[PDB]
Amino acid sequence: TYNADAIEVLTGLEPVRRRPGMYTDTTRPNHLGQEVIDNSVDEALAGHAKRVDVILHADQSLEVIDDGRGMPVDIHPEEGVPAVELILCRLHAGGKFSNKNYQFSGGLHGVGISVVNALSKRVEVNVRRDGQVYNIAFENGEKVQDLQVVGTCGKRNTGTSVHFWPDETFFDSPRFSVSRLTHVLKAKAVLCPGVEITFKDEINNTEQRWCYQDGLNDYLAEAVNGLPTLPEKPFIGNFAGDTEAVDWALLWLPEGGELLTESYVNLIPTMQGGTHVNGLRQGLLDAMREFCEYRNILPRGVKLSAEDIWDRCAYVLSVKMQDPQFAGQTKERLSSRQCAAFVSGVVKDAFILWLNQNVQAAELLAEMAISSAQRRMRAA
Ligand SMILES: Nc1ncnc2c1ncn2[C@@H]1O[C@H](COP(=O)(O)OP(=O)(O)NP(=O)(O)O)[C@@H](O)[C@H]1O
Ligand SMILES: [Mg+2]
Repeated sequence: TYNADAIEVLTGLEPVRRRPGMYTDTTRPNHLGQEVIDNSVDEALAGHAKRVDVILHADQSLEVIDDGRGMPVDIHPEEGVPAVELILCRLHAGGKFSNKNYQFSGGLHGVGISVVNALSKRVEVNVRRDGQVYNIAFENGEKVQDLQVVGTCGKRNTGTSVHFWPDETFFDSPRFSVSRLTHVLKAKAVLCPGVEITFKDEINNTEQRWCYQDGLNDYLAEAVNGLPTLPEKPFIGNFAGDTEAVDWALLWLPEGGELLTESYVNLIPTMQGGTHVNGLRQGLLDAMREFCEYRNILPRGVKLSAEDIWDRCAYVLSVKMQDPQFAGQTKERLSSRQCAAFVSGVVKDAFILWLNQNVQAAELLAEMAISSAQRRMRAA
C-alpha cells in the first residue's frame, strides 16, 4: 500500500543524520570545524572577538574557542528554552537572518553548528557571560547535560568554546586534514586584520599563530614568490560601502608556475567561485579590451576573450555583503546575481585607470593577452 502512513516527517536534527550529504562535506570532518570557526570569525568581523583558538586533540576531536560576546544563554522569550539549546538543536535557528546582530557574516542559514551537533558523538559548549561560566552538552545530537553554571570568571571575560567529537560513521575518513585546517585558519588572519588566530595540533605536537595588520598583498606575493610575474608586484584594489565591499590582489604568471586562485565572501572560502569571481573576470576583460582598443594595438581580426586575461591570473578576492546567497550549506559557490555587476564595475574602473598610469607594464599585459588570443585562434 502507498497511503498517508507512507509519508515520514523528520524533525529536529534527524534530517541531518538521515541526509548528511546535503548538510556537510562527508569526505572528512574539516567542514564541521569550519562551521564552528566561521561563527567565531563572525564575532571577530563584528569587532567583538580579538582571537580564535583552535585545538586538534589527540583523539581527533576539535575545539574552537573565541573571546566574542558568547552564545546567548538566557531563556528565549518564545521558545522557552535557553538560546544555546535552540542554536545547537534546531535547524534554521540563528542570529544572522537579518543584519541586527552582525553586519557582514559568513553565517546566514541558522544551520551550521546544529549540523556539527547532529554529526558528533559528543559536543560540549562553554559560554562566558555576566561574570559566569555556563556548560551544556550533547551526544549524537541529543542533549545529555542541561545548561548549568560551572563557575565565575572576570566580568569582561566573555566568549564561547565548542568542543566536538565527530561521528566517524558519517565520513569517508574521521581524520581532520591538518593542511586544510591551517590553510583555512591562516586565511582568516589575513582577511580579518588584527584578529589573532592560533592552531594547536596535539596529534603532531605543533603550535602556530597568525596575525596580520596588512594582509592581502603579501599573502599573494609570498605565494608566487620566486616565480616570474606581471606586473612585478600584485595589482591591488578595493571599495567599501555600507552594504558591500570588495578587496583584491592579483597578477599574472605568463611564463608558467603554480597559480593561487582564492575567493571569499564574508570570509567564507568559496572554492567553486561564483558571481563575485565572474565579476572580477569580466571587469579585467572589459578594462583590457578598452586599453587595447583605444591604443589601437589590437590586430585586425583579433578579439580578446575572458580566457586571454584569466588563464594565467593568480588572485585573492575578498568580498563583503550584507545579505549573500550561497548555492549550498557548504557555501562553495556564491549565487548572488547582483554581485557580478558590483565587482565587475569596481574592478574594470580600477584596472583601466591603473593601466593608463602604468603604460609600460600595461603594454606587456596587453601583449600577453593578444598573443594568447592569436595562440587560441591558430589552435582552432
Ligand atoms: N561562537 C559564537 N559566538 C556568539 N554567537 C554564536 C557563536 N556560534 C553561534 N552563535 C549564534 O548562534 C546562531 C546559530 O548558529 P548556526 O546554527 O551555525 O547558524 P549560522 O550562524 O547562520 N551559520 P550557517 O548556518 O553556517 O550559515 C548564530 O547565527 C549566532 O547568532
Ligand atoms: Mg542552528
